[PDB]
Amino acid sequence: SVKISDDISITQLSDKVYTYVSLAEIEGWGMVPSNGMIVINNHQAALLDTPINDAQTEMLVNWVTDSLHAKVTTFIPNHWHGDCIGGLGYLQRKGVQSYANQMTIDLAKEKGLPVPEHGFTDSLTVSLDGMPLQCYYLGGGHATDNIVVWLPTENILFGGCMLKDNQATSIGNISDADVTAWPKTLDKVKAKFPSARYVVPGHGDYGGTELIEHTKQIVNQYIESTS
Ligand SMILES: CO[C@@H]1O[C@@H](C)Cc2oc3cc(O)c(O)c(C(=O)O)c3c(=O)c21
Ligand code: NA
Ligand SMILES: [Zn+2]
Ligand SMILES: [Zn+2]
Repeated sequence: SVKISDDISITQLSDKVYTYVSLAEIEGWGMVPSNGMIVINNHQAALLDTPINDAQTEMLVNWVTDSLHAKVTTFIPNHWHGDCIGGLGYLQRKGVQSYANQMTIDLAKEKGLPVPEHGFTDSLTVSLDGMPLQCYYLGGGHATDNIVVWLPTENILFGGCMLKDNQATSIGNISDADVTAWPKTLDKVKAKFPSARYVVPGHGDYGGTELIEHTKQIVNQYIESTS
């Protein structure tokens, strides 16, 4: 897992898909690592999630063009939080097409954060010059608006923060969470992607379909331990 900046790390999953980790500070959670994917095809790139701010995003945007040689033309945020659209204003200054759950659009609009330009309400298949990018909203989880991005041709699933990493014992940040739904939503994820080769969570190490089960448990536990 190479470093490309003092705060930005990259790992390669396939010839077309990459995952990055950007280290940032958050009042109340300290030094914390946020993930996002980068998908390439015929010199064009789609960016899923952006570091929490415009600076880290820009660095990341140039590394892509400089190292992978690709114009970043597409953006899809997991949900309305800082570690998903934190640098969208930058992307906008540079004419990037934005796509998102319609509820993510409404939430950013009323809190005066940059707004993506096209919402979907159930699913959106976005084409990066040929290669499909399937976005689905299967119910609330970590956040009411959270989606997952599926890659039919790489069997790679970007789960976002509704999925926790294998070493996580804590449910963590449930301030906008929809705990009532979270458990029904995870089942829908496992049922829809039995064959996923790679699964990337919003924070932490990636892996296989077992992060879905690991998370279903951390949550069920929380529903009981507090009930
Ligand atoms: C629990 O997992 C992670 O490990 C601990 C040590 C620190 C941490 O901080 C977070 C802070 C957030 O702003 C946030 O939105 C989440 C969140 O996704 O819930 C996380 C998160 O993931 C984790
Ligand atoms: Na990110
Ligand atoms: Zn979040
Ligand atoms: Zn998160």
